[PDB]
Amino acid sequence: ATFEIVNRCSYTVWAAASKGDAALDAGGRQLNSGESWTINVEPGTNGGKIWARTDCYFDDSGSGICKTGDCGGLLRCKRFGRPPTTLAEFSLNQYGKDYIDISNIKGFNVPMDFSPTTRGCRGVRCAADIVGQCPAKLKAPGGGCNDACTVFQTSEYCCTTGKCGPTEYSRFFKRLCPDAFSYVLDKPTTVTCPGSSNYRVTFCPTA
Repeated sequence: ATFEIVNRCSYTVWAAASKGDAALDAGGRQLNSGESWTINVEPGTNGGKIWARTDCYFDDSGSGICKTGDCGGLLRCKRFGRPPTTLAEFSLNQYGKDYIDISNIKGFNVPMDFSPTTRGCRGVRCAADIVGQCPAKLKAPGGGCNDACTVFQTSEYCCTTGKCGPTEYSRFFKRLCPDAFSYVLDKPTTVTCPGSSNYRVTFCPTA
């Protein structure tokens, strides 16, 4: 499958793509404002994620640090990033279908649109000003708006037992972005696409 990752933000982002235990394609790249990066993701990929990292510094060897979404200090991510990170999530060719969603379960850093570039399904978007409106207790100093599980580490926010409900914090993310997961047991906003669809992830879709 092809994914085109486009940075429409006015600031540089460092895109990342991983399936948790391995990089997807190169795993990461710098995207200046307006740049597009096309990656190939193997069919059958389950649990892939794409996210943006902000305020990164990397040396010539690809080692450094980002203020949001850092994946163990590497430019080329092999593992998932440190919250807060708005997430584009996907599982491809699962019994003839692709499944995509946007999630705020690990917080929010950059607005995003995740849409197919082929026929058969709709896209999803979370482009509200979540960082600007972020509740005081969830604001991350490095930037972004953390989820409540990352901040408080309780069974209720993290849904550790598998029986949690919505919270004042999850309702904040849900009110601003109804089409993104706001907590682990949220009513699914997953979109089913034909198997082998192609996609575009756009950061800052409303410019």
